[PDB]
Amino acid sequence: GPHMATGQDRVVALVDMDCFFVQVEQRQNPHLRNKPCAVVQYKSWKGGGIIAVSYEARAFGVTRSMWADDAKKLCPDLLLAQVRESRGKANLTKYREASVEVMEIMSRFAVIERASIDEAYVDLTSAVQERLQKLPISADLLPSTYIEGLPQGPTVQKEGMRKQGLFQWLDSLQIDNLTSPDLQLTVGAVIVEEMRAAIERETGFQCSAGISHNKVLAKLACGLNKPNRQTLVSHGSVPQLFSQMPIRKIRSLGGKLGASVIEILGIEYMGELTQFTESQLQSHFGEKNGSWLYAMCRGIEHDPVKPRQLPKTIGCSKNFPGKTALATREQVQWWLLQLAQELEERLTKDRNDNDRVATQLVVSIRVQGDKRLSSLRRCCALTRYDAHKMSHDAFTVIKNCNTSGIQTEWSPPLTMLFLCATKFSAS
DNA sequence: ATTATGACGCT
DNA sequence: AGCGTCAT
Ligand SMILES: Nc1ncnc2c1ncn2[C@H]1C[C@H](O)[C@@H](CO[P@](O)(=S)OP(=O)(O)OP(=O)(O)O)O1
Ligand SMILES: [Ca+2]
Repeated sequence: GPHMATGQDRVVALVDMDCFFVQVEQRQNPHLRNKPCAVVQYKSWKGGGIIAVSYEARAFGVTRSMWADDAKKLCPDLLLAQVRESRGKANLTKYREASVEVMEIMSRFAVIERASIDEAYVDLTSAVQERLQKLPISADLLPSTYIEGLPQGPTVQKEGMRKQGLFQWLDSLQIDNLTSPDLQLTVGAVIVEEMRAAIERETGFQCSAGISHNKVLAKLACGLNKPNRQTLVSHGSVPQLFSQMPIRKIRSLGGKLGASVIEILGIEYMGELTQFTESQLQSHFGEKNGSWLYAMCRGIEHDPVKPRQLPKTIGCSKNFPGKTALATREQVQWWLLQLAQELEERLTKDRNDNDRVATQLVVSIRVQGDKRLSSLRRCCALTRYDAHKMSHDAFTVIKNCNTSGIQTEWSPPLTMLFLCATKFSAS
């Protein structure tokens, strides 16, 4: 009771851009706005692989990982934008630069953790304290906010439902104590409305957001009312929310571990985890995972928002599927050079922008016949930002992977090359 | 023949 | 270090 931690100490938000590469292309090309459209990379094999889909196109069943030719079967009027090709490969610079636009705006409000190209966590605990001292919260301050779990108790069109939930929530708020976690989340949501308004004003991009007491709940919250809306998941909302929430929906449980939780414990939903002792969960899933699961199923998580706005690595990779697999030494060296020249370009820009230098080069390849995504990974020193040097260095660290007796040929053929700059130091 | 990324845990 | 897992 009196000593029972409730994980209500922080206000954390997760901001997730909607259909982000699509929005980047729609900003650039007005003709794509408010249309079923997708972003595709390459075009020769089956029309290209889809990596992003507008919500209009999702209504037809178009998804990521679909070939454009097949998506066209579902949606004949589907519009497509192609990822830039440079030096023979897809080049994601446009989307990395758009990401920086959003991340810099978010950083005006609080220190962010860059989670992916279009997602960032923010710890709003301090900003909420400040806003609290400056002030009753009007519904007008929360025009795109859902309160998860509401309305409840004794019209039915979506905006009506949203407002009815929001009204129940605000009506229940004890606003006179500056210590109420629910009030803190609410003020957090007011700030996120402001952040999201600024992102849209200043970039043209819309996004969704979750507000809760930790990163995992904020992330879960965010997805509950995509797109262009934000969702508040209170501590009190967790038992009902988790009672029907498949374990795989929770960040880090969407893979083998999550499947093992389901299989070993014979459960389906996050809420069912509460019936196990911490020691029981540790016994099955290890010390760290077990403690993490015990707290998480009660809505409690302690992973901090890390103050990191920049990626920790800068990498360049290309697959050579089917019989495009690299079988000659000339081929291997040409493509290592292409990758190295892109890497050099991005590295030089990074050093100018961000006052840092990578010190380690990681070289990864895949060989035809291997089932793993990476067959072999070797590091060497990265001492100069020089593409010819990096490509030569990469070749020497992998050249003995060639089982071919003659060194004019490469065997078994390479189906992936990967160069990654790591271990940055200030400069 | 999804591809091109990127963070973090394990030993 | 090199490899595996999990995620955009
Ligand atoms: N598997 C994969 N390969 C390549 N690029 C990807 C992949 N997944 C996502 N992305 C890119 C393209 C996306 O626009 C961008 C962000 O991914 P996410 O957030 S999973 O999806 P979005 O396109 O932003 O739609 P959504 O967030 O509104 O659901 O990363
Ligand atoms: Ca997104």
